Amino acid sequence: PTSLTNVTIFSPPSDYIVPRTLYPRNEQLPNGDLLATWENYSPEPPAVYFPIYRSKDHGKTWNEISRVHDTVNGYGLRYQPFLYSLPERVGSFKKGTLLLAGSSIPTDLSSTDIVLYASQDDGMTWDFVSHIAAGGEARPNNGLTPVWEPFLLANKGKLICYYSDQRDNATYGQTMVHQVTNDLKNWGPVVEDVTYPTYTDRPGMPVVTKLPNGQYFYVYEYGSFFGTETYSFPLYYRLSSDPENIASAPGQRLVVSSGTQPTSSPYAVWTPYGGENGTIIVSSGTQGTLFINKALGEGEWTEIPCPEEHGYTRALRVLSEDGGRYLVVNSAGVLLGENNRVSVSVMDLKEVL
Ligand SMILES: OC[C@@H]1O[C@@H](OC[C@@H]2O[C@@H](O)[C@H](O)[C@H]2O)[C@H](O)[C@H]1O
Repeated sequence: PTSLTNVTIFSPPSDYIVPRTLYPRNEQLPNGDLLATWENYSPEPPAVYFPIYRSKDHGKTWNEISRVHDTVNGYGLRYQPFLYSLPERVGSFKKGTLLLAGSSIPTDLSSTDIVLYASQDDGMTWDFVSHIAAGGEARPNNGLTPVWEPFLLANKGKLICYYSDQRDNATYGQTMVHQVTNDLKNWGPVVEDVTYPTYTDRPGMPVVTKLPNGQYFYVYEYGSFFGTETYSFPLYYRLSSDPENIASAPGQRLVVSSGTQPTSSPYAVWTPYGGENGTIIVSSGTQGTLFINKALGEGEWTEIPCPEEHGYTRALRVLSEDGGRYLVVNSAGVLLGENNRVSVSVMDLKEVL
């Protein structure tokens, strides 16, 4: 791999509906290949789908290889995809099964349904596996009951899906929860992970990375007034050595040594590079810079430059090559953006950390 800046993965046609693209996610397969997807706002009919683009040259070039269509509901695979190569067998699904979770939503935004698709051929073909969780109207307004934003993580022969939940609307504006499965087909009950006692609080957008000492770093945006007249979405994290037990961990506000106060739509990864504990690397949806921590989340975070533009839920990935040396930074644009595109940069962590 090499450093790359602002490589275009996909530039949408003008006749796509603003924002055209949004919500980048990616995966690196064990052979090193990179896959990228996003919310793809094509005119309907036919129903929207999640495109799957591949790079076999470490991000220099990209080609579409498949599309994940809404074969289960016919509504459209519309919001909040997530790619995940199983690192171990789960039930009848071998290590290396490639999963996509994402939300099936009709054009009228009347419902949400986080569904799970699987590919056994590295993303060439897909089959529906199960519904994870379904809810109400796909708008982020209090009183509504949607589900949103799946994040997948396997541990001990199980798959965990973390997501944002508005269904407990009598008590919370939004929470974050998870469900667990040992077979990809049958899901256990909803477990509340992050709840707050002020109704107008809206924690959201969970992303997890495992640290080398066995702790899990669970990052989220914490929407709140914090007792003022102004709402904000500062980044918070929780630390737990049990990835199914988040509720018992107190939230910790991410503090940056420069004074930047990062907000919205976090992403977190970990590399062995940078020191004896490696480095946690965090993005927000508002800042173009990155935030790093060489002490497992202790102390304050260091803001560093980044050549990739800022974007909503900008996605990070530490590539495996050279023991975690290169970082993918992948944007699909901004909310309601008039000129969104899907792009990627690669940074050399040997130099930038
Ligand atoms: O991904 C498309 C995007 O989702 C909807 O917002 C959901 C909202 O986003 C986070 O801030 C919260 O966790 C969740 O409630 C938008 O309407 C749509 O553009």
